[PDB]
Amino acid sequence: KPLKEVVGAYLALSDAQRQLVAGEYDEAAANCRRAMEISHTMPPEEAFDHAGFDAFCHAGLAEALAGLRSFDEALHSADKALHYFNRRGELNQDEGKLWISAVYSRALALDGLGRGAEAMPEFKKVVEMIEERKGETPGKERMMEVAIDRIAQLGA
Repeated sequence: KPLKEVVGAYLALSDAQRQLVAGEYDEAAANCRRAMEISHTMPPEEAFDHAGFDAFCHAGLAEALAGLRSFDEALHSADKALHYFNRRGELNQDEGKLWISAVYSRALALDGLGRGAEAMPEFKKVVEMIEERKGETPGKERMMEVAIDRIAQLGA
C-alpha cells in the first residue's frame, strides 16, 4: 500500500516532465494533477517530502498551462510553486531549474492576462536568476530571448 503510492506519484510526475519537453501540454497537466492526487492519498506517518513534491508538480503544471495559453490557471499554479521556492528553495541545486521555470511561467501568465507592468520585473528576474545560477540551465536561451523581446515590446 504505502510504496505503491510513492512510486505511482513519482512515475506520474516523470511522465509529465517528458510530456512537457514533447509539447504534449494537455497530457502533462493531467499527469501533474494526477501525481498530486496520488501523493495526498498517503497516510501522514509515511516519510515523504509533500511540500517539495507539490512544488515540483505545480511548476510543471504552470508550464503546461502556460503552453495551452490557460493563463489564469497557470498563474495560480506558479504562485503555489513560488510560495515554496521563496521559503525553502535552493537555486544551485537541480531544484533551481524548476524555480526558474515557475518564475518564467508567472511572467508569461501575467503577460498573457494583459498585466504587463507586473510581467516586466518577472522577466528581468528570470534573466537575473539564470546569471546567478552556477550550473547548466536547459532552455535558458529560449527563456532569455522571450524575456528580452517582451521587456522591449511592453516598454514600447
